[PDB]
Amino acid sequence: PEALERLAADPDREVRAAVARRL
Amino acid sequence: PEALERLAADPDREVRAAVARRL
Amino acid sequence: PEALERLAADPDREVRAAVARRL
Amino acid sequence: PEALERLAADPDREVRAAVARRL
Amino acid sequence: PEALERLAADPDREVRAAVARRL
Amino acid sequence: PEALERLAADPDREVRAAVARRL
Amino acid sequence: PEALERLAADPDREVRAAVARRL
Amino acid sequence: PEALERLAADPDREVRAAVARRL
Amino acid sequence: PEALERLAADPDREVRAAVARRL
Amino acid sequence: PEALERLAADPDREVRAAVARRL
Amino acid sequence: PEALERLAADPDREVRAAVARRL
Amino acid sequence: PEALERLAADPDREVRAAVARRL
Amino acid sequence: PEALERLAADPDREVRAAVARRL
Amino acid sequence: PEALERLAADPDREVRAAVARRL
Amino acid sequence: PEALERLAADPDREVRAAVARRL
Amino acid sequence: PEALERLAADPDREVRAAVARRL
Amino acid sequence: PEALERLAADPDREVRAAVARRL
Amino acid sequence: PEALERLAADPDREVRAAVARRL
Amino acid sequence: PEALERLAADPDREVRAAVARRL
Amino acid sequence: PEALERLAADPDREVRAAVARRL
Amino acid sequence: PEALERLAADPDREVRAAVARRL
Amino acid sequence: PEALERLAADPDREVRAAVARRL
Amino acid sequence: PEALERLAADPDREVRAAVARRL
Amino acid sequence: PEALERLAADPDREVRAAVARRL
Amino acid sequence: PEALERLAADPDREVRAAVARRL
Amino acid sequence: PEALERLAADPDREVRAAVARRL
Amino acid sequence: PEALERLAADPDREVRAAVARRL
Amino acid sequence: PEALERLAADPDREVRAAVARRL
Amino acid sequence: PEALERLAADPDREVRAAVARRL
Amino acid sequence: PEALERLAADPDREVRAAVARRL
Amino acid sequence: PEALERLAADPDREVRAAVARRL
Amino acid sequence: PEALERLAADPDREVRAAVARRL
Amino acid sequence: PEALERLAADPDREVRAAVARRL
Amino acid sequence: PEALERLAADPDREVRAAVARRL
Amino acid sequence: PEALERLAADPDREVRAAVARRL
Amino acid sequence: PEALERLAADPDREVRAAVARRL
Amino acid sequence: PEALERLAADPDREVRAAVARRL
Amino acid sequence: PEALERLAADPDREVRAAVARRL
Amino acid sequence: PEALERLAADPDREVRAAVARRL
Amino acid sequence: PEALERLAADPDREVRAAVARRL
Amino acid sequence: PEALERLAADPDREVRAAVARRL
Amino acid sequence: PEALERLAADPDREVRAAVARRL
Amino acid sequence: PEALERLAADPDREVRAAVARRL
Amino acid sequence: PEALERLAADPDREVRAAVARRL
Amino acid sequence: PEALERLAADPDREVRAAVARRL
Amino acid sequence: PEALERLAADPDREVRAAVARRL
Amino acid sequence: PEALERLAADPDREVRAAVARRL
Amino acid sequence: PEALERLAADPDREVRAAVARRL
Amino acid sequence: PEALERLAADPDREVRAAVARRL
Amino acid sequence: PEALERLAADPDREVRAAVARRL
Amino acid sequence: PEALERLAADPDREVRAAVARRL
Amino acid sequence: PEALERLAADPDREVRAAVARRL
Repeated sequence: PEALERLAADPDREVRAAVARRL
Repeated sequence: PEALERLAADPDREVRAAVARRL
Repeated sequence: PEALERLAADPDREVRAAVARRL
Repeated sequence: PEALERLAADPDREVRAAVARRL
Repeated sequence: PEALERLAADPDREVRAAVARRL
Repeated sequence: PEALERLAADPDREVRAAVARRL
Repeated sequence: PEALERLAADPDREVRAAVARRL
Repeated sequence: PEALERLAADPDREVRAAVARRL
Repeated sequence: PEALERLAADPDREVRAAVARRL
Repeated sequence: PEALERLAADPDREVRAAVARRL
Repeated sequence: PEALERLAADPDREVRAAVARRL
Repeated sequence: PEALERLAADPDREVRAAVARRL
Repeated sequence: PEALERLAADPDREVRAAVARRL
Repeated sequence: PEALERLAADPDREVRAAVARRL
Repeated sequence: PEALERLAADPDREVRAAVARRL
Repeated sequence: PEALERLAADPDREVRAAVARRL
Repeated sequence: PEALERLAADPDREVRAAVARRL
Repeated sequence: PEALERLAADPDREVRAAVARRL
Repeated sequence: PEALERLAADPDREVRAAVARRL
Repeated sequence: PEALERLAADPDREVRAAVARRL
Repeated sequence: PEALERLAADPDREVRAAVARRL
Repeated sequence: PEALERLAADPDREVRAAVARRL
Repeated sequence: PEALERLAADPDREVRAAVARRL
Repeated sequence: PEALERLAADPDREVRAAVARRL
Repeated sequence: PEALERLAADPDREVRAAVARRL
Repeated sequence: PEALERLAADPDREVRAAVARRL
Repeated sequence: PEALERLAADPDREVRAAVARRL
Repeated sequence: PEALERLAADPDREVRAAVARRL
Repeated sequence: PEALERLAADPDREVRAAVARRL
Repeated sequence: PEALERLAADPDREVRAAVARRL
Repeated sequence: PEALERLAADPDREVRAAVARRL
Repeated sequence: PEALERLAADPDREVRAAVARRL
Repeated sequence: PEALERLAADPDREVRAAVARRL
Repeated sequence: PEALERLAADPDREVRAAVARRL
Repeated sequence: PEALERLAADPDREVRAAVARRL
Repeated sequence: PEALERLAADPDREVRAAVARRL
Repeated sequence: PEALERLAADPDREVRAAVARRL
Repeated sequence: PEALERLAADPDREVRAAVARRL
Repeated sequence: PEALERLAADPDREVRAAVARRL
Repeated sequence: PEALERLAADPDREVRAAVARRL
Repeated sequence: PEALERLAADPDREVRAAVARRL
Repeated sequence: PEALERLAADPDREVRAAVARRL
Repeated sequence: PEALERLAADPDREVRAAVARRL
Repeated sequence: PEALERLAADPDREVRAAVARRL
Repeated sequence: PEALERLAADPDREVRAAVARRL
Repeated sequence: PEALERLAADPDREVRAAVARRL
Repeated sequence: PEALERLAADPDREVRAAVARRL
Repeated sequence: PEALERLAADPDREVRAAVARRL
Repeated sequence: PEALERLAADPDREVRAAVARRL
Repeated sequence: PEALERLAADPDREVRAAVARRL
Repeated sequence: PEALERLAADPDREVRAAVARRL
Repeated sequence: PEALERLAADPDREVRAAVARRL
């Protein structure tokens, strides 16, 4: 979905690190 | 379901990290 | 069932992390 | 059975974490 | 059997965690 | 047999944890 | 045999844990 | 998508490290 | 044979644990 | 893509270390 | 042969553990 | 052959453990 | 590519260590 | 390639240690 | 190659230790 | 090769310790 | 080979400790 | 071999400790 | 062998501790 | 064997502690 | 065996602590 | 066994702490 | 068992801390 | 059980800290 | 449960610090 | 929940430090 | 959430240090 | 986000040190 | 980013030390 | 980058010490 | 690079000590 | 390289001590 | 190399102490 | 080597203390 | 070797103390 | 060996203290 | 051995203190 | 053993203090 | 044992302080 | 036990201070 | 227990200071 | 509990200082 | 709680100093 | 909170010194 | 914040010394 | 910031000494 | 920066002493 | 830099003493 | 460098004492 | 170097005392 | 070296006292 | 060495006092 992009700008480190793990 | 999106804005780190593990 | 949603708002970290592991 | 729901409100962390592992 | 339910209210953590692993 | 139930009330943690692994 | 029951009341942890692994 | 490139210039270390793990 | 029973009363932990693995 | 080469001259250590892990 | 019984009373742990693995 | 019996009284642990693995 | 050789003369330790891990 | 030999005379410790890990 | 022998007489400890790890 | 024997009489501790790890 | 026995009488602690690790 | 017994009476602590680790 | 029993009465602490680790 | 019982009354702390680790 | 009970009344702390670790 | 309960009222701290570790 | 509750009102700190570790 | 809540109002620091570790 | 919120307003530092560790 | 925000304005240092550890 | 930014201007040192640990 | 740059000019030492830890 | 270079000329010691830790 | 060389001639001790830690 | 040799003749103690740590 | 030998005759204590740490 | 022997007769204490640490 | 014996009769305390640390 | 016994009668305190540390 | 007993009657304090540390 | 009991009646303080450390 | 009780009535302070450290 | 209670009424300060350290 | 309460009314300072350290 | 409150009104300074250390 | 507030108005310095250490 | 603010206006130095240590 | 600023203008030295320790 | 600059011109020595400790 | 330079010309000794501690 | 050189010619002793501590 | 040499001929004692501390 | 030798003939006591501290 | 021997015949007390501290 | 013996017959007190400190 | 015995009959007080400090 689009929720990933809301996890793209989450101000947390580990969130965006797992995001980039799953793109 | 939609509950994932309620776990999208959970104020916790590890919650949203496992969220981004499962999108 | 619906019990998952009661585990959606459990105030614990690791609970909601395993929740997001299983949605 | 219904015993899972009694393990839904068990005040322990690891109990409810394995609960959410098995819903 | 019913012994599982006696392991449902065992006051130990790891007991009830393996209980919820096997319901 | 019935020996499992004598391992149900064994005062040890890991014993009853493997018990609940095998019910 | 009956030797398992003598391993049922062995005062050791890991013995009775493997006992409950094999009942 | 293009979101990876927005994770290319994320000012965080671990983000870009997982980025380079997944290019 | 009967040697298993001599390994039943071996004063070692890991011996009797593998014994109970094989009864 | 070419984004890897922009991660080639990223001024960070761990970035370029994972870069050289994936060339 | 009978050499197994000489490995039954070997004073080592891991020896007798593999012995009880093979009786 | 008989060489196994010379590996029966080898003063090493892992030797006699693999011996008892193969009798 | 040739980018590896630009990572050959990167002035960092861990970069060149992972370089020599992958030649 | 020949770049390994340029990593043979790199004045760093950890570089040449990973070099000797990969010859 | 022969470069290993040039890493045989490298005056560093950890270099020659990884050398002897790989002969 | 024979280089191991030149690492047998290397005056360093950790060198000869890894030597005896690999004989 | 016989080099192990020359590492048997090496005057160092850690050398002979790894020797006894590998006999 | 018999070299273990020469490591049985080595006057060092850590030597004989690894000896008793490997008998 | 019997050398373990000579390590049973070794006047050192760590020796007999590893002895009791391996009986 | 019976040597464990001679390590049962060894006047040392760490000896009997590893004894009770292995019974 | 019964030696555990003789380690039950050993006047040492760490002995009885490892005893209660293994019951 | 019942020896655990005699370790329940042992007047030592670390004993009862390991007791509660194993119940 | 019920012994845990007798360890619930043990007047010691570390006892009740390990109690709450295992509930 | 309910004993956790009696450990909720235990006047000790470390008790309630491990309580909040396990909720 | 709700007991966490009673540990939210516990007047102790380390209690609320472990609370915020587990939310 | 919202309790985290009540731990956002807790006047303690270590509380808010663990808060920022978990956001 | 936005609470991180309220922890961005918290007048404490260790708060903002853990903030910059998690951005 | 951009909040890191507001932590770039925070007048504190440890803040900017953790900033440079995470860039 | 370029913010690292603004942390290159930060007049503080520990800032530039962590900078050189991450280049 | 080249910023390391500007940290090569930084007049501080600890800066250049961490520089030589990372070359 | 060659910058290490400029850190070889840096007039500081701790600089050259970390230099000799990394050669 | 040969720079180690120039650190062999550096007139400083701690330099040559780290030199002998790395030979 | 032979440089260790030149560090064997270095007139400094700490030099020869680290020498004997590495032989 | 034999250099250890020249460090056996070094007239310094700390030298011979590290010697006896490494025999 | 036998050098330990020459360190047994070294007239220094700290020498013989490290000797008794290593027997 | 027997050298420990010669360190049993060494007239020094710290010698016999380390002796009793290692029995 | 019995040497501990000769260190039981050693007229020194620190000797008997380390004795009671090791019983 | 019983030697602890002879260290129970040793007229020294530090002896009985280490005794009560080990009971 | 009961010896702790004889160390309960030992007229010394440090004895009873270590007693209360171990109850 | 109850001995702690007899150490509650011990007229000494340091006794009751260690008592309150262990409650 | 309640003994802490009797240590709350102990007329000593250091007692109540350790009390407030443990609440 | 509420006892902390009774330690809030204790007329002693060090009491209230440790109080403010634990709030 | 609010008790910190009552420790904000405590007329003592060390109280308010530990207050400002914990804000 | 804002209480720090009331500790900014506290007329005491050590208060404001710990304030500037925590900003 | 800006309060540091108000602690920059505080007329006290130790205040500004801790200020320059934290810039 | 630039405030350090205003602490560079502060007419106090200890201020500028801590300044030169942090440059 | 260059401010260190302005602290090089500061007419104070302790300033230049800390300067030479940090060069 | 070269500023150390200007601190080599500073006419002060403590300056040159810290200089020789850092060479 | 050679500056140490110019600090070798500095006519001051404490200078040459710190010189001999660092050779 | 040889400069130590020129500090061997320095006519000062404290110089030669630090010399004998470092030989 | 032999310089210690020239410090053995140095006519100064404190020299020979530090000599006997280092033998 | 034997030089200690020449420091045994040195006619100075403090010499022989440090001698008896090191025997």
